[PDB]
Amino acid sequence: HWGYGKHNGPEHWHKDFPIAKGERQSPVDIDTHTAKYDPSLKPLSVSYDQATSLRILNNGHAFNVEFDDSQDKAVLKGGPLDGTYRLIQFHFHWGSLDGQGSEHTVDKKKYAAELHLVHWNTKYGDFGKAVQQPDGLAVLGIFLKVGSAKPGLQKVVDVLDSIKTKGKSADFTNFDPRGLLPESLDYWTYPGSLTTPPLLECVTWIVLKEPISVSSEQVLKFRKLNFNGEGEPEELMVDNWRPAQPLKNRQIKASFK
Ligand SMILES: COc1ccc(C(=O)C(O)(O)C(F)(F)F)cc1
Ligand SMILES: [Zn+2]
Repeated sequence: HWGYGKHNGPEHWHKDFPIAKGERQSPVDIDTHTAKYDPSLKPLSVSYDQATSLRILNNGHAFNVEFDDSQDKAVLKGGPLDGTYRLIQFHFHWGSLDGQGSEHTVDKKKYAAELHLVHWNTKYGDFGKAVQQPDGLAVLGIFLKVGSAKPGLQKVVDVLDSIKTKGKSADFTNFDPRGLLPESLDYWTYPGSLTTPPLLECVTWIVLKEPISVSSEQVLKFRKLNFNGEGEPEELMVDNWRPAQPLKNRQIKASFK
C-alpha cells in the first residue's frame, strides 16, 4: 500500500488519492517574511490539565500516543479556531539524519522532526466525521531541533522498545503532553490537509514558531523503530515526512510580529 519508500512514497500518493494535487495540501514552506501578522488572532488556549493518555501504537508509519477523547479533557481553543477541538492523539515525523525530518519548513529550513498534536472539532461528534469537514481538525505542529534533551519526552522514548514493529501497542497511561510544549505559543496558521493518505483537506494548521530541543539520544531511538511487522524484513522507520506542497491560493498568518 502507500508508504515512504522509493516506490510507494509521496510522489505516488496521487494515483490512489487524487486530492494530493489539490488546492489546500500540507505541509507547506512557511515563508516568514510573507506571512501576515494578524492582530485579530486570539491567543491559543491549550487546556491539557485533565488529559488522559491511554496507549501508544506503532501503526506502521509513526507511533501514536492516543488519548481518551470521549469527554472535553484535553482541548484546543482560541487562536484562529471557532469552537472546541479535542485531543485524540499525537505523533511525530522524523528524518534519517538531523538535517531533515520535519514536514513543514521555515524559510526552507528543515527541522530534525515535527510533533503533531491532533485535535477534532466537537461540533462533528467524532474524529471520523470531522475529517470529512473543512474545519474538522486542528493540528498543533511543533518543530524539534537536536540539542538539549527534552525531559517530558523521555517516557515516550523509553517505551519505543516495546512497540518496535507495525501493529504493536503498549499501555501508556498518565502521560502529560504539556511536557512537550515550548515556552512560547506564538504561531503561524493556514488552512491545509492531512499530510498522509487520505490527504483530506480538513485541517486548520497551527504551527508554533518556537522549536523544542531534544537530544541526539532521543531522536536516535525514534530511528530504531520499524515500518514492517514482526517477522518481516527490517526497514527502519525513518524519513516518514511528506515534502512541502505548493501554497497556491493561501495566505499564512502569524499571531506575532
Ligand atoms: C487517520 O489518522 C490520521 C490521518 C492523517 C494524519 C495526518 O496526515 C497528520 O499526521 O498530518 C495530521 F494528523 F497531523 F494531520 C494523522 C492521523
Ligand atoms: Zn503528522
